[PDB]
Amino acid sequence: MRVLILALGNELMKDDGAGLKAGRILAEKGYNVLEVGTDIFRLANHYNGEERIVIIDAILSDKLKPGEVVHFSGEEIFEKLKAEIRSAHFMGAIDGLKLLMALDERLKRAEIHFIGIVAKEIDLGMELSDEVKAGVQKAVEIAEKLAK
Repeated sequence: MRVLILALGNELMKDDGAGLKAGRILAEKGYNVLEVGTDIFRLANHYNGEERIVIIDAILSDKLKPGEVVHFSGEEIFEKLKAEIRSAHFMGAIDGLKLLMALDERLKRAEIHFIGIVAKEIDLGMELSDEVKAGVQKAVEIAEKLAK
């Protein structure tokens, strides 16, 4: 089992960089992390047949409070993103991810996991809010479990 972590988000929009910060922590810990940001086609050059993909992103929700973390996998991800969860970022990646899957059967069949970190302040700035720092920590914990 080889796991690839995809970190999504925009670091210049405060909590919208939560995914990237979690990714950087995982990268420092030795994990295979691709910083996608807002461009899924970065994956074309990076993917190496990994059987599990763990996507980490900043999200907006109203059922949940800031700093909260969600974790979905498989078909469940797309059912959730319909109503409950909002990540502009993964949404911006879906079409490109679909194309890359059409071009690589390993990617198409890979196990997909989504970790969403509920943002509080998605305004201009490079620092995370205190509530989302806590969220980054738990997102990192979930991802380490998925990456055995």
